[PDB]
Amino acid sequence: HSDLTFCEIILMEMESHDAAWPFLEPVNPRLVSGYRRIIKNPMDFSTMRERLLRGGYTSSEEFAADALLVFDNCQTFNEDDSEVGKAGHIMRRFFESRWEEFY
Ligand SMILES: Cc1cc2c(cc1S(=O)(=O)NCc1ccc(F)cc1)n(C)c(=O)n2C
Repeated sequence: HSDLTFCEIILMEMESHDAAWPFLEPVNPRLVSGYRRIIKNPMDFSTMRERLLRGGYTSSEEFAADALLVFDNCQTFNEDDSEVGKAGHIMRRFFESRWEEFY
């Protein structure tokens, strides 16, 4: 039980982070040219939240795979010095940081 509890804590702290604005909702491919073609498996914090409330995470590690997917997609699509990229680096470092001081 404590596994998914810590997932709730981490996901809530990510949802409310100052750098979280790019990842709160699915990327709108109609508005981001090329995103559909470049990113095979989109992921975002609201999709993770919907899946977590609905109970659809078996382990803490599937959760961590979805978070890492958020940041891998970010680095794949955005230059490291773009605004979304800078936000994504702050969020990724925050996630690995929080994740490790649990497990
Ligand atoms: C919020 C956001 C998150 C992103 C993103 C772009 C944006 S956004 O700020 O540009 N929103 C789309 C948009 C809005 C108005 C426009 F006129 C044009 C585009 N990318 C390229 C990503 O990988 N993530 C996660």
